[PDB]
Amino acid sequence: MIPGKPFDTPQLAAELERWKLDGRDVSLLIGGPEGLSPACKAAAEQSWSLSALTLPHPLVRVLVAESLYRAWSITTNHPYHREGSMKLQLVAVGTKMPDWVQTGFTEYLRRFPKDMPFELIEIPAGKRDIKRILDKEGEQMLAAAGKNRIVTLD
Amino acid sequence: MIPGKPFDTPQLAAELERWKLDGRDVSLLIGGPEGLSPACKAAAEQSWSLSALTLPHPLVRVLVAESLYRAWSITTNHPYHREGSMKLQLVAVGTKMPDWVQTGFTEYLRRFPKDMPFELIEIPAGKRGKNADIKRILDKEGEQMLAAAGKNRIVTLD
Repeated sequence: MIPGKPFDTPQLAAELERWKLDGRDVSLLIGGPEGLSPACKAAAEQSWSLSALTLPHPLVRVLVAESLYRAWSITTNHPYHREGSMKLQLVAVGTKMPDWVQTGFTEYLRRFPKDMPFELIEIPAGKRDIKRILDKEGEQMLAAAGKNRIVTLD
Repeated sequence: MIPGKPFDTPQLAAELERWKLDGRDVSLLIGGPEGLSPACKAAAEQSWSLSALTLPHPLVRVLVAESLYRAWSITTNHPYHREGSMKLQLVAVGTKMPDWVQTGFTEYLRRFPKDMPFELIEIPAGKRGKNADIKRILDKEGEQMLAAAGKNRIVTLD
């Protein structure tokens, strides 16, 4: 049971107004993956929680393209399968990505090995009729996938 | 119950290898925040879950810095409470940025307005290997964060 709710931007702004009114300098401390030392927690005037922070949805396709690149890059070829070689297609609604990643993602993709049979395809995101939006996004996703094996990530 | 476990990289590699041995092309579909159309779900051979993809730790300070910026921008236009103003420090263990986001986080920081009394202080992260007394690494990091904080009011986030 937590004595507080996740901050709004206006609620956070109101918290900042209280700090400005007070006027004393403020330090907000964030540790590594394992959190903070005892000494940090003991010295705090206020202990806040990052447990409601989530992955922004535009980064889902970024994390997934990285996962796929990392996994492909340790697969071993099959010098016995004259297959129609398998091609992998990431089809994602292209919700707008933060500034700090939007262009790094593009250069990150362009550094994928040429030998990697991967393409990323980004569907225009509908302008938010939720149901007709999803039908139209799905129409294009299915056009791209064609006769492929379809895996959804929901 | 979910009939699968979050992939790590060797497990996803084995999955990709199974697709290679099968040979048919594969499409992986990711909707927007509202998800996927019924036609898409009806057509899926498998339906996978993104519910375990978490915020990478290095982006925590990025999202906190962004929140503070967006919150600060809507505080009182510029009528400040005094000519001895509150300064805010974001003191954060600087774990290494993912490759796709690499430089970007520093240009975003540069684009902050000069009149926003916000400053990011990155504390060097301990080497987190197999050995690694994670208690010691935490004590040292914590020591450096406390030194940066000085006599400020200290707000922790964990």
